[PDB]
Amino acid sequence: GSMADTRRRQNHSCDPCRKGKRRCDAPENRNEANENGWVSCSNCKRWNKDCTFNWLSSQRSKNSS
DNA sequence: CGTGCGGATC
DNA sequence: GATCCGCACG
Ligand SMILES: [Zn+2]
Ligand SMILES: [Zn+2]
Repeated sequence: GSMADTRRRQNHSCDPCRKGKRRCDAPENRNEANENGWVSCSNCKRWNKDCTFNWLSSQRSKNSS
């Protein structure tokens, strides 16, 4: 496309991952993960951060554009 | 067992 | 703003 052949868009990372600059497991089903019992991707893990895709599911979902 | 950082390209 | 990616140390 344009920037899809270099990186990004593989599984969208956590809040702390975007700010820590790190890819991870917590995918588009991180929620369904908690459902099947998730915990914390490799990031939130090493830094006991906050594996979150919630504020996210409501952060990017809100507002227009 | 945590710790952070430069970049693709819009 | 977003996601991807590794790595070298104690
Ligand atoms: Zn993550
Ligand atoms: Zn996480």
